[PDB]
Amino acid sequence: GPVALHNVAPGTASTDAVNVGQLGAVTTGLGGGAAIDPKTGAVTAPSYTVYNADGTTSNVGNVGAAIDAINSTGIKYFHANSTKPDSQALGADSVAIGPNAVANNAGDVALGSGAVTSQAGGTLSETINGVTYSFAGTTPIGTVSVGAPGVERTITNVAAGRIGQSSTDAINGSQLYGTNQSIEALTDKMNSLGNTVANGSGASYNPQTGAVNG
Amino acid sequence: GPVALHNVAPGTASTDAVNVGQLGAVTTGLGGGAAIDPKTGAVTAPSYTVYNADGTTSNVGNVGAAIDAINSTGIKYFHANSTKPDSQALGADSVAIGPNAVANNAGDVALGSGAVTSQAGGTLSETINGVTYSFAGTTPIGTVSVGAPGVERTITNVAAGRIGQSSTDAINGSQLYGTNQSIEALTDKMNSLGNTVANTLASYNPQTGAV
Amino acid sequence: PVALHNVAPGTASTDAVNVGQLGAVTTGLGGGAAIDPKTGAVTAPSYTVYNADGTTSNVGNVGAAIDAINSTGIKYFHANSTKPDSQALGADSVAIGPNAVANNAGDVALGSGAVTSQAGGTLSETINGVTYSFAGTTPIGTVSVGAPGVERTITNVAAGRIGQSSTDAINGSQLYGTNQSIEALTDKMNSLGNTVANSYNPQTGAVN
Ligand SMILES: [Mg+2]
Ligand SMILES: [Mg+2]
Ligand SMILES: [Mg+2]
Ligand SMILES: [Mg+2]
Ligand SMILES: [Mg+2]
Ligand SMILES: [Mg+2]
Ligand SMILES: [Mg+2]
Repeated sequence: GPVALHNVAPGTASTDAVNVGQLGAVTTGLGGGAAIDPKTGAVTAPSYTVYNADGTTSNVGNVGAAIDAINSTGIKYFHANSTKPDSQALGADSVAIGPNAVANNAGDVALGSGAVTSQAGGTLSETINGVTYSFAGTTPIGTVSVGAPGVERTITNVAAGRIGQSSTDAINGSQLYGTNQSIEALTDKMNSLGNTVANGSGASYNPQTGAVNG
Repeated sequence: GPVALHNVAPGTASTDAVNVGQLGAVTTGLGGGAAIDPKTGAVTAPSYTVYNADGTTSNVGNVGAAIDAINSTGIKYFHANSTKPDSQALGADSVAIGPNAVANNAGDVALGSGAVTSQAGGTLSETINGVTYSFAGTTPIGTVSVGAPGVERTITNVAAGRIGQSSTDAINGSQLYGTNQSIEALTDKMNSLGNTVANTLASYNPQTGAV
Repeated sequence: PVALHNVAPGTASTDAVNVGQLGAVTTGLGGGAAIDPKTGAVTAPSYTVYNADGTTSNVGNVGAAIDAINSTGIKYFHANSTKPDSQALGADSVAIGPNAVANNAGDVALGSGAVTSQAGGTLSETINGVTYSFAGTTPIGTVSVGAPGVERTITNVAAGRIGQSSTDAINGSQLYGTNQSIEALTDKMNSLGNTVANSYNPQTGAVN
């Protein structure tokens, strides 16, 4: 049967033999517990822990498998559950996250499956009853898209934002609701004004049009 | 004591000796500067650069350590600073980011520590003074959650969005502020109406609108 | 020039190594790394990494793969940049994209140059002397999508629930309907003013 060769110095020339001290240094480079057994000379495979998308982990026995898992199931704290095509971060300094996500322009962020960006443009103001109200944050560096036309996403668990001239905070539904209520509250007062003014001689007020008939 | 064995051809059978040439090719496979010293035979470890979450990097000397860093401190441009449990992307094609984040449904996104999604639902319109105003983006494919009930997040540094019937842009507080101002300005105008109307007749009540 | 046969696996550090032992190391590399059973030639590993432009590349060593991961990214998570790293400085914070900084516990910074500051709550608004209370008034952190002077729009946002307890984001079509309702009411008030005047000043509301 085969016999071990003893008393072999480290090889230097390319046609020199290699000893266990040399191979062991390379197995140490793999890490993950890879090692040479001192009794049998058997080589233990490395064991690398990778993180699945369902709250579990797996161990794999070679580097390629670990890289392939990183490029499919993700890394700890950053998971996409998909087999669909890769995201594309095409714009300079853009970020694209999730299957089929596409960040097209500089500084853009695409967040979510099938989220796609278009070039951001600023909105300076709104005009209501001929009065123009100016906005904060009117020269966007780019956009964060959370979807695409017909496949938009809601954004949920958003804390109420500041309301004021300089606010660049997002606004939630409880905030628009208060505003809506105030409009109807004002309307009730207007209908009062209309009716009390009507009171006369057959005179009337029509809330449908606001017109007093007298 | 030990002597080097020379003039060894590449091994082919499992019980053949290997030479330095063969070991060096495997060593090249590690990369990161791993090598065999052509004079002493000493093996240089690989050195891999990994990215911490604090603006610094570290170097590690084996592949396992690099994978563990990737799965703890993260990768360049994608960092979570945590030791709490992993995120979970449970929905098909979902994305979950940060400790304890959970994306529960198809196409959902969970963004942030403890961010949890619930199934998305559409909102078609609002009714004000008996008139119905229809919305854009009424059929959501999923939701982006940035928190959970009682542990919500503000969203900050949001540029003003388009305001129009087809707009699916988010709005910021300066935009709602303008609208709120228009309501009070309209109210000043109405108060003037009530008062000037009273004068032609008498008193006007701003509390109820009555003349 | 000549091969040594019938070598058993080495155990002590000064023992010779055989192909079976070296083969286990190539096997640990994966990616097709191998020793040719005919010639003894070593095949490099081949690892697929994912670029930021919808392409992939193959690299021939583990260092090159780690460097790709730390530059062009991983499948489904790409930043296209050569700028400095993001920094997640707060406990349990997340920072994504070049120069992004999450400064506080539980913060998220999302995008190139996105920076957070400590979140604060907003409780209510007061309109015509009436105070309206809000939902989600005690935030545990913020998601910043930019910084002062370099804000980001947020786009393709589905319409949010409108109601007292709603913590959904609102889109522009929703504020638009509300603005329309204001001008509709104003039309009615202008009719009120004109008909009562039968001058009516629509700019001030005054009837003379
Ligand atoms: Mg896990
Ligand atoms: Mg490196
Ligand atoms: Mg960092
Ligand atoms: Mg760094
Ligand atoms: Mg907010
Ligand atoms: Mg659009
Ligand atoms: Mg990759």
